[PDB]
Amino acid sequence: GSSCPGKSSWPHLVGVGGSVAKAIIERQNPNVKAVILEEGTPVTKDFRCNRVRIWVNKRGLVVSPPRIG
Repeated sequence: GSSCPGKSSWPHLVGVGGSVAKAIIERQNPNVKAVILEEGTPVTKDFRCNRVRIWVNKRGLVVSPPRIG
């Protein structure tokens, strides 16, 4: 698939706290939810362009994938 409606990719919210990153996904794409799980959280396999799955790396940072799937 290509880029769905709404922000298709974020800048660099990594290290900005899952909170700030989440606010960006909402203010960047009101049609996508901002999720925040630790890199490894057993979640579903299919990704939705309406859900920016942000994750946090044990390194103590927020790895927010600046690209929706």
